[PDB]
Amino acid sequence: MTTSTLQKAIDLVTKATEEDKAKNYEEALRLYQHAVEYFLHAIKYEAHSDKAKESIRAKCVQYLDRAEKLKDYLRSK
Repeated sequence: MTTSTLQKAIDLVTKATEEDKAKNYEEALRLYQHAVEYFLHAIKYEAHSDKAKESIRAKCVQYLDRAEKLKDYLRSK
Protein backbone atom coordinates (compact mmCIF):
# COMPACT_ATOMS: atom_id res chain seq x y z
CA MET A 1 0.00 0.00 0.00
CA THR A 2 2.57 2.56 1.15
CA THR A 3 6.10 2.68 -0.26
CA SER A 4 8.89 2.96 2.31
CA THR A 5 12.67 3.38 2.20
CA LEU A 6 13.34 -0.26 3.06
CA GLN A 7 10.67 -1.49 0.66
CA LYS A 8 12.24 0.43 -2.23
CA ALA A 9 15.59 -1.21 -1.50
CA ILE A 10 14.09 -4.68 -1.87
CA ASP A 11 12.47 -3.80 -5.19
CA LEU A 12 15.57 -2.02 -6.48
CA VAL A 13 17.65 -5.17 -6.05
CA THR A 14 14.98 -7.36 -7.64
CA LYS A 15 14.85 -5.18 -10.76
CA ALA A 16 18.64 -5.28 -11.09
CA THR A 17 18.98 -9.05 -10.74
CA GLU A 18 16.33 -9.65 -13.40
CA GLU A 19 17.88 -7.00 -15.66
CA ASP A 20 21.32 -8.60 -15.42
CA LYS A 21 19.88 -11.73 -17.02
CA ALA A 22 18.29 -9.60 -19.74
CA LYS A 23 21.68 -8.32 -20.91
CA ASN A 24 20.93 -5.09 -19.05
CA TYR A 25 24.23 -4.87 -17.16
CA GLU A 26 24.02 -1.10 -17.58
CA GLU A 27 20.60 -0.85 -15.93
CA ALA A 28 21.61 -3.30 -13.19
CA LEU A 29 24.44 -0.93 -12.28
CA ARG A 30 22.00 1.90 -11.57
CA LEU A 31 19.45 -0.41 -9.95
CA TYR A 32 21.90 -2.14 -7.60
CA GLN A 33 23.61 1.16 -6.78
CA HIS A 34 20.29 2.85 -5.99
CA ALA A 35 19.22 0.03 -3.67
CA VAL A 36 22.42 0.42 -1.65
CA GLU A 37 21.62 4.11 -1.19
CA TYR A 38 18.19 3.37 0.28
CA PHE A 39 19.63 0.70 2.58
CA LEU A 40 22.27 2.91 4.19
CA HIS A 41 19.84 5.81 4.53
CA ALA A 42 17.39 3.47 6.26
CA ILE A 43 20.02 2.64 8.88
CA LYS A 44 21.16 6.22 9.51
CA TYR A 45 17.63 7.55 9.98
CA GLU A 46 15.66 4.43 10.91
CA ALA A 47 18.08 2.78 13.34
CA HIS A 48 16.82 -0.53 14.74
CA SER A 49 18.27 -3.22 17.00
CA ASP A 50 21.63 -4.87 16.34
CA LYS A 51 19.84 -7.68 14.50
CA ALA A 52 18.34 -5.24 12.00
CA LYS A 53 21.43 -3.03 11.82
CA GLU A 54 23.71 -5.98 11.09
CA SER A 55 21.17 -7.50 8.70
CA ILE A 56 20.89 -4.33 6.61
CA ARG A 57 24.60 -3.51 6.87
CA ALA A 58 25.41 -6.96 5.50
CA LYS A 59 22.88 -6.57 2.68
CA CYS A 60 24.13 -3.19 1.46
CA VAL A 61 27.77 -4.29 1.60
CA GLN A 62 26.96 -7.43 -0.38
CA TYR A 63 25.07 -5.51 -3.06
CA LEU A 64 27.81 -2.88 -3.33
CA ASP A 65 30.32 -5.60 -4.22
CA ARG A 66 28.07 -7.02 -6.94
CA ALA A 67 27.28 -3.64 -8.49
CA GLU A 68 31.03 -3.05 -8.77
CA LYS A 69 31.45 -6.22 -10.83
CA LEU A 70 28.67 -5.24 -13.22
CA LYS A 71 30.47 -2.00 -14.09
CA ASP A 72 33.77 -3.71 -14.86
CA TYR A 73 31.88 -6.24 -16.99
CA LEU A 74 30.04 -3.70 -19.14
CA ARG A 75 33.03 -1.35 -19.16
CA SER A 76 35.42 -4.01 -20.45
CA LYS A 77 32.97 -5.16 -23.12
